[PDB]
Amino acid sequence: ANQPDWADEAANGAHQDAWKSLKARVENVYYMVKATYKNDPVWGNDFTCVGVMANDVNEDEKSIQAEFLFMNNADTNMQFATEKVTAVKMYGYNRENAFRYETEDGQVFTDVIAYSDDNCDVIYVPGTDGNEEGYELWTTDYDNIPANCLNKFNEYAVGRETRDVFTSACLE
Repeated sequence: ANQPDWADEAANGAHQDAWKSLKARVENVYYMVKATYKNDPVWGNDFTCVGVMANDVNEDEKSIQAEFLFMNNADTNMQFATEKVTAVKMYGYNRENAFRYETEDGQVFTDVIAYSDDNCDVIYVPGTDGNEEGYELWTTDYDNIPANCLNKFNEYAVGRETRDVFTSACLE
C-alpha cells in the first residue's frame, strides 16, 4: 500500500476523524505550532505563523470555508487567504481521515490526519509531485500544547528535525 504504519483504521480510526476535526475549526481558531518541513504549495516557501478559522459548514459535502493567516517569503507581513477544505478518505479508509485543500482555480492538495483529539491534530503531508514530505502539529492555543498530540507528533515524525511555526511572536 506504501503508507505509514499509523494509517491503520481498525487500530487508530477513532482518533483520525477529519470531518469532526474540520468542524472543530468553526468553533475555535486552530494554530500550526510545529512542523518538520519548510516549503509547502499551500503555506508557501519558508512558512511560519499559520492558523485557521472556518465557516460555511456543509454536511452534504463535508466541506468548510477556511480563512488562513500565514507568513511566507512572498511578503514581509501577515497574509490572509480563503480556501475550501473537504474531509476525504485516504489509505483505504471507510471513514473520512484526510484534508483536501482546494484553490479557487481547482488546484487540489491532500493531507492526512495521523492523530487527533478535541483540541489538537497531527497532520501528515505525503509530499507527492516532488513536494516536501513532513508532519504538522495544530492546537487551539499556541501557548499550550496538548501532550497526547505532541507525543504522537514526536513519534510519527521520528528521524525528522522539528521547528516552530505559530508562536506568540506572531501576534507581537
